[PDB]
Amino acid sequence: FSRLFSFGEKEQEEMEEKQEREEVRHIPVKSIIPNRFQPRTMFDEEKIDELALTIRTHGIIQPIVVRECGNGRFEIIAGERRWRAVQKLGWTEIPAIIKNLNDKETASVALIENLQREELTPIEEAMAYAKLIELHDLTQEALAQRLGKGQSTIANKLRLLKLPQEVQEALLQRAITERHARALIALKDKEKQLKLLQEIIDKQLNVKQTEDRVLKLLEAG
Repeated sequence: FSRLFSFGEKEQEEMEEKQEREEVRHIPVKSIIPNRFQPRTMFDEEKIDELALTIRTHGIIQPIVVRECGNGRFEIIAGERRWRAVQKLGWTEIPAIIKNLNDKETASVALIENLQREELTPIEEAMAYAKLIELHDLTQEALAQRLGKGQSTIANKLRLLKLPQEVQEALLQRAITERHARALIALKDKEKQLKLLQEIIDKQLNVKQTEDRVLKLLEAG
């Protein structure tokens, strides 16, 4: 499990400061494919360009991590930004380290990398945490520790899955903030959550106003 959290540039740099650099291969750029288990990533082109400028001066401080796939192709485990950066530089080859990961591990890394890079919307974060917990028979604490997060960051997200559909839909549609949905969790009752949801959208209530209305509803006998 733990090694699936360790393939990104920062963590590879940290391990390499304690030991011999892994063997590097120079793989074809044309033969690289992004992780087939994560959706198409829409990067900030601005940040890919910053990264390309850094590499064109200072080299590629870490090789990407790939597994072998298909006929002589390489699937990214870590390094999609670097791969994108060296295309801007016109490279035909990129330094890489090859790891044998099975599909379940490659799928796990897809979720983990998406969590670490702070990509995901709240419900996406929730679904990713839920799946890593189910796949690996994990504690919320055990997962939070491995992600370098507080147990509450996980729980706040996992609880959004226990909310009713209408509230989840409102959060996904950005009709309410997460902190709105969070406060509605305290009501622990679908009917009250739905009535107060309609109020939030109709009167365009903020977080303070919603939290107050949740306390006043829970203060009732």
